[PDB]
Amino acid sequence: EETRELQSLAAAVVPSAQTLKITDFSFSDFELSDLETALCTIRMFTDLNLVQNFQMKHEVLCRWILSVKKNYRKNVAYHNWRHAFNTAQCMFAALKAGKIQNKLTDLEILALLIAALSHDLDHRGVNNSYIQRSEHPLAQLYCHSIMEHHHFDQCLMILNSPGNQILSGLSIEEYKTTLKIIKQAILATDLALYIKRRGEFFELIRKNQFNLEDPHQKELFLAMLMTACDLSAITKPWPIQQRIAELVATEFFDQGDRERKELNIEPTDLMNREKKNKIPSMQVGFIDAICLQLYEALTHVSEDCFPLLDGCRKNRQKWQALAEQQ
Ligand SMILES: COc1ccc(-c2oc3c(CCC(C)C)c(O)cc(O)c3c(=O)c2O[C@@H]2O[C@@H](C)[C@H](O)[C@@H](O)[C@H]2O)cc1
Ligand SMILES: [Mg+2]
Ligand SMILES: [Zn+2]
Repeated sequence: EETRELQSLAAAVVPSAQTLKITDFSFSDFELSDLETALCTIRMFTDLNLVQNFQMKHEVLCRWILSVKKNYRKNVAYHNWRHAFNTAQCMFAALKAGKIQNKLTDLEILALLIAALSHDLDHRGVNNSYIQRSEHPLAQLYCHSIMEHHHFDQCLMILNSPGNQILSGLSIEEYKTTLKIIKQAILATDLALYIKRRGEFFELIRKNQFNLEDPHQKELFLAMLMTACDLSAITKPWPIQQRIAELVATEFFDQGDRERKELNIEPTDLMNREKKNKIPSMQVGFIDAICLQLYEALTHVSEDCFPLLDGCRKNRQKWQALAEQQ
């Protein structure tokens, strides 16, 4: 049944953040049941003071979380509920352990958590923005569909569904503002927009010009933070990192098989199952081109986010070792 879920969740005792280990950057969701990931999510909203400050009724928050989880597809190897959940957990860790919570307003935090959980809702296993030839230093290409996505639209649909209105406690103006931030946060998770706007952020950081209170720069930082959390699987302790990387590869190969049948074209190497041997070199190219500079830059705003950079570095070394073939 579909309510046996709400029934169990609404009545369950929500363990502390410490007990749930959600404050750790090295957090793993693998050992948790779906119910436990929902409890972890309730704790995130609670410890960031969102339930209290925004007058969220318990049953409403529970129904919303379940609705979000239900709208992801378990048959998609990587971009599913566990990815969204991990993205939100990383956001929680960055806000708490990284001390980013005091740098932002409660409305921004509310928007970020909702965005983290909802950003990949319109994912059917079709990756429309990625890097081709990452293993080729001088020939890497960033590709993206000419058409756009409806991730925000799905997020809005759930937020406005009867019984799921976790934003009903906001004022008319607060509601409008918050929706704008959520939309921008979700759009920011598209690699295309990240690649497009990161230069400005890196330059500000390099020149010690980053100003939290400049609205334009605040927006830019929130977009960068979203990407940092979205890509955080790449920073986990090696064994966790590799398990997640296998999922990403599986999804990519499944896409290549599908586009082969639907478009009669051979997939780029990234989505070609027969090119598995090249994975380590591809992982290294991706980390160098997209991840390392972002995690380095984040440490300049939040020194305590160092674990993300540290993990990214360690994993690059291990992937590189494999590329050279141990
Ligand atoms: C385990 O943590 C990971 C995080 C991201 C990735 C990842 O790898 C990539 C690799 C490495 C080779 C592989 C066989 C994986 C490429 O060669 C080219 C890419 O564009 C990506 C990529 O976009 C990507 O990011 C993931 O997919 C992209 C599509 C998403 O936008 C992003 O959020 C994330 O989920 C892999 C592992
Ligand atoms: Mg995605
Ligand atoms: Zn994502």
